[PDB]
Amino acid sequence: MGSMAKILCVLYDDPVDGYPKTYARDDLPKIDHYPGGQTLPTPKAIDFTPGQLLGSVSGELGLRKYLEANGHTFVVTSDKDGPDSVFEKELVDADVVISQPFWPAYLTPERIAKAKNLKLALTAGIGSDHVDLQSAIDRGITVAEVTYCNSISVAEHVVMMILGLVRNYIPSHDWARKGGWNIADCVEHSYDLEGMTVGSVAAGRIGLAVLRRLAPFDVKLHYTDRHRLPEAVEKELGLVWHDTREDMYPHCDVVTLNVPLHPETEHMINDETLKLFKRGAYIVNTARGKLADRDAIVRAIESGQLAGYAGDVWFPQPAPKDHPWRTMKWEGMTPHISGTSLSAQARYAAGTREILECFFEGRPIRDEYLIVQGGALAGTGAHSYSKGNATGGSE
Amino acid sequence: AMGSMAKILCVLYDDPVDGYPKTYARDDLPKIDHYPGGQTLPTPKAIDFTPGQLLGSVSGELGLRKYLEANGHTFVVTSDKDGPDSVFEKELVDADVVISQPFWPAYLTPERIAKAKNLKLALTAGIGSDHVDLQSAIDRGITVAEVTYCNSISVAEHVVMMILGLVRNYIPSHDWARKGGWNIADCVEHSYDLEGMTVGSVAAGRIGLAVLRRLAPFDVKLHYTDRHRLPEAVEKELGLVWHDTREDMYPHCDVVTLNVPLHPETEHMINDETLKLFKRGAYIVNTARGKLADRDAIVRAIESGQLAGYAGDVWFPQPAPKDHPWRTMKWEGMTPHISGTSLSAQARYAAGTREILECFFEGRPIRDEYLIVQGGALAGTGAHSYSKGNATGGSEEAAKF
Ligand SMILES: NC(=O)c1ccc[n+]([C@@H]2O[C@H](COP(=O)([O-])OP(=O)(O)OC[C@H]3O[C@@H](n4cnc5c(N)ncnc54)[C@H](O)[C@@H]3O)[C@@H](O)[C@H]2O)c1
Ligand SMILES: NC(=O)c1ccc[n+]([C@@H]2O[C@H](COP(=O)([O-])OP(=O)(O)OC[C@H]3O[C@@H](n4cnc5c(N)ncnc54)[C@H](O)[C@@H]3O)[C@@H](O)[C@H]2O)c1
Repeated sequence: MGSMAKILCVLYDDPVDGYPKTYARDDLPKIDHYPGGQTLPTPKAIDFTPGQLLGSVSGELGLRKYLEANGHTFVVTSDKDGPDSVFEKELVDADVVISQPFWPAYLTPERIAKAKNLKLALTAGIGSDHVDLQSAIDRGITVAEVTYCNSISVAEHVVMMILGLVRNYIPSHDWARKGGWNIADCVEHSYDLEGMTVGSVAAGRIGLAVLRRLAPFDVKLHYTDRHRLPEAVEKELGLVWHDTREDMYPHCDVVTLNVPLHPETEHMINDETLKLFKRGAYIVNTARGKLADRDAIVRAIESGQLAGYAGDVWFPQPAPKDHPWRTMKWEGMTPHISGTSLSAQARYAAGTREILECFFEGRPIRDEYLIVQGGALAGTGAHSYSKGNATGGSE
Repeated sequence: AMGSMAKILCVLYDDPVDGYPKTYARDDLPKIDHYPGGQTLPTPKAIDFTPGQLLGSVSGELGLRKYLEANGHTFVVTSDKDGPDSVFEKELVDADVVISQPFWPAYLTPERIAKAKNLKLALTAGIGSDHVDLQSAIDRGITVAEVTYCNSISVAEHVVMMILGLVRNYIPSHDWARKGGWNIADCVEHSYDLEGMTVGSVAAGRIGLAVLRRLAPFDVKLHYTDRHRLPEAVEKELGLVWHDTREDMYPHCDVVTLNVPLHPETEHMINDETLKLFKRGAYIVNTARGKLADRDAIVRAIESGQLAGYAGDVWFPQPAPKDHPWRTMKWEGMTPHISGTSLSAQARYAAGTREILECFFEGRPIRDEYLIVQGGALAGTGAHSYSKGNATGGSEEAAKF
């Protein structure tokens, strides 16, 4: 084997107008730790300033100087799609691949077979479903992610989109923008959240933060999860437990999807399960696009079974220009941005460095960061995932 | 002058462009039993509508027609409200009762009030009476009433939604998705987490306190000011930081929310001079009244980067002219004035409007919490929350739309 590694890092493009020389504000708020006690990332040092854009090609997650100083090769590219890409060419001899879920470099079974030297697939972000976990397990490849880095960010985004759907924000803003007023056109589809029932599939780090933020809105809170929360937490929040997600759906005005993507959860929202939803239900999905059958959502919107769908995640990513969720009525869509706010980037850039430092010094990666290690699901992977391949259709 | 039958003049907004809906997205509304703090829900003798129907538009008539005509009253409903010859101003000369909503307000200026020979009651179906010249009402012995707390919770939700939308850069990001882009860096170059930020509210009244309660779990620092300080127990539970004046509060805040009524004390309180007090890249959410903010001062602060965003549903005048600068500015989260008129809110203020009318026509006193002006002075909620004066100056620009 060898002591020097090729690190291949896939990042999204700089803004169309160029890498920013200024930002809207002087500083970021200080965050001391995560809810529940997990500490913030602890790299030995960082080479960036918090609040800077780190996730684009010019930002490089602040890793270049550290990696090159240790004699490694560091390759950064945004060109990820196809057999022809810079990514797939560099992939053959890469020891480490880094990408973000917002601009994911899909490690399919085929691509992993081509990556002869691959020892570590690192997600700068949360969720590894763009990596085929079964292949990684079989190859002894480590899969790691920076757990909890943007969980709270996404929770804010969920509550924002819930309110946006129920109150009919996006169509109302269009009227204001176009020179209209059109009150009746706006509120013909507009309700208060107060008194509604909201269910969450998975109360994990995001799901629980969502339930906490919804509590003062005086809604009824329902959830299901692979792992039940402690009674103290359920009593505090007035949570109503359900054994299965299908038992939960008919109770809910709003359903929010907070669960990772793996064979148990893939296309869990489909023509059949949508029949369990109340007429005029809302779905917010900030977890993974492929949790929902794309055309089933569209059909449910057109038939009135759903009063709205919003989320920032699509499949595949980037979404094709003709992807149907872009144009459907009653949509609150954004590109996949919620986990990559400037506040979040500072955290996953630091965590990325921490994981790499541990990896190259032969120290153990934090168990909470692990998805796959030593030929098995480990750490957060053992807790939140199941073995299998979720990358089908990413081409 | 005195008789048992009244002419009620009711100004409502137009039906949807495609026509009045006979069906809705959902089967019924959530049950709401009372308001936080104990004020009971409206108590009309009966209601002639189903909760969830569109009541605030001209075909909806606030569900009042059958009740009014059965008692021999004349009920005129119109959306034509702006200008000297509008249906509204012609019918106004002999009206005993005027009803309008803040979303499509029939401005009762001194001039209009002077022309209204029979006007005994100015009824706001909704909250905030600043579209009525209160000094003229006071002088004429006209009663001014509104349906207090009817949509306060609806607006607080709208506020949190817009704070999150501004801070996280929702509107521009959605634009990229709709136009076929992806463009992550363009979205998030302006995108921050709310967590850890400082949020101040001007006024913790029914809306302000509901906003503070909804913001608490987002782990922000909460600041506020008001004419009346909250009880120590409430400050303690929410970790609120009190300021005596709104100008002492601004320099601390990443985000400022305006929850205060419009009257001479608050008019244009956000202007070039007070904006110098804000942190760079501050956000303002204003769901209270458009005229709280000098409109061009807001535009200048957005263009200079003093503000990183401005959002709200309220404009001055209303409807906003097509060339109103807040329509085209960057970093805005604007909607037309809809937050207090969701289908859930309409059910409550329609019932409240009916309750006030029934009281008025039976000679029973209107609930104190509903009163703004009664018997020649600020009374009830009016005494608590308003100051005397005339806020309707410049409202004639609405006729432009
Ligand atoms: N929109 C974004 O930018 C963004 C950022 C983070 C996560 N996401 C996604 O959201 C997911 C959740 O994030 P998280 O931080 O809360 O992770 P988490 O591991 O803390 O929470 C996941 C929860 O899902 C539960 N789970 C797994 N399989 C389940 C099943 N079959 N049925 C019910 N529950 C199941 C787990 O028990 C766990 O509680 C992530 O895996 C990631 O894919 C999106
Ligand atoms: N966008 C909408 O649809 C909508 C619906 C309701 C009201 N608004 C507006 O919001 C305002 C507030 O509504 P509310 O239900 O909270 O009413 P509220 O009367 O309960 O609260 C008003 C608060 O403002 C305070 N106040 C009055 N003058 C003040 C001053 N000079 N400085 C500081 N505080 C002052 C009062 O003490 C009171 O606490 C209304 O007057 C109305 O104009 C908007």
